[PDB]
Amino acid sequence: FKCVNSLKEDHNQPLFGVQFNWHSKEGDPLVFATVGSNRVTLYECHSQGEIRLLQSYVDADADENFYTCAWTYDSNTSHPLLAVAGSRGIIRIINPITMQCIKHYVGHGNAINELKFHPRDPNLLLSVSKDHALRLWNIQTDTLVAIFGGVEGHRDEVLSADYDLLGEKIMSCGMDHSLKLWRINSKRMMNAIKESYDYNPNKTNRPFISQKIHFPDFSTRDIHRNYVDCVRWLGDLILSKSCENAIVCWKPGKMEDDIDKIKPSESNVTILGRFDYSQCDIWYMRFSMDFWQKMLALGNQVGKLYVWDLECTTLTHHKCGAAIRQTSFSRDSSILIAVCDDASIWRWDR
Ligand SMILES: CS(=O)(=O)c1ccc(-c2cnc(NCc3cccc4c3CCO4)n3cnnc23)cc1
Repeated sequence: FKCVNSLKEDHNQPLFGVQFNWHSKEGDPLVFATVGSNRVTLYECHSQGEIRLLQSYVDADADENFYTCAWTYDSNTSHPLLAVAGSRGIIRIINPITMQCIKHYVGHGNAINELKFHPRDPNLLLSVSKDHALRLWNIQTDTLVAIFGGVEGHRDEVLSADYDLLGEKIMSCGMDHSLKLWRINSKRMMNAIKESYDYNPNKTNRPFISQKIHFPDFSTRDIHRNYVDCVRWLGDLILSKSCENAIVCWKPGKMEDDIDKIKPSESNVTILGRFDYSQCDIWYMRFSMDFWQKMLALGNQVGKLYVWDLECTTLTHHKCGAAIRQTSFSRDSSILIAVCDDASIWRWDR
């Protein structure tokens, strides 16, 4: 990778999220979203390293802080949609063409730390909150499918979550140091999803009744010793990090144990590998994989970008000194975008 461009956003506030749109066809505009302060900004990637500003959403609340964003598409028209959330704990669905707010979801009792769309169902949106729970929403019928948390759920703020390849299971992590598994391919969850598609408040006077899931399908506190702020599936394996200068590759149970055979009482974990680095000992720093899960990227607190080939390389620029909070690869992995604490955006091309 070579650094081809850089720009600064006028708000001069930290940028906490960056996401390229992976739902666009080949030869169509290369677009990414950045989130920081009360703003959501769209950019187009052109030839010769040109970054063109498309649109900006400025929230009506000046005190709102966006912490996360996720792309989806309307199942009926295949048109892109963008979900954003932060400190207010309100989910907002944006139309990227008009950059106007379509609908909004209220429910979480505190800030939203991450949003993730289901890999097979574009209508299924997952949120992770400071209130200690995870929520599953159906954005087509505007229903809360389930709440993941309670008695045997997270005991402190949830910082990250990820669906597996097919969206049969979720792995969540947080300030309680634990990594918790939640199966969504159970009869209870499959039926709750099916029923959320049959709901309409116009044909009934009774509300939709969400599943209150109190118990996870696996739980460990043996991987990290501080806040677990990023988690991602890599096949049946897990990649997770704390603020202890390492990304750990692990799996529940023993070496030969199948993930779908793991019982909720499983006391063992297997460490498979460790991705070691420096100067990334602060809270709230994400790692990211490309679409094909062939590349891994992580920014550090002094502006350096680490890139590993999963099949280390350091990327540095003398004008890049601020913490890189998140990174995003373009669908084809030809471009890598980095966002910083000083409101700066950095473009690296292969
Ligand atoms: C520069 S400063 O003023 O000291 C500062 C720094 C960080 C935050 C902050 C950021 N992000 C989140 N949540 C999303 C999140 C969660 C896990 C990993 C992760 C992210 C975003 C990147 O990596 N926050 C929740 N409460 N505070 C925050 C606020 C102020």
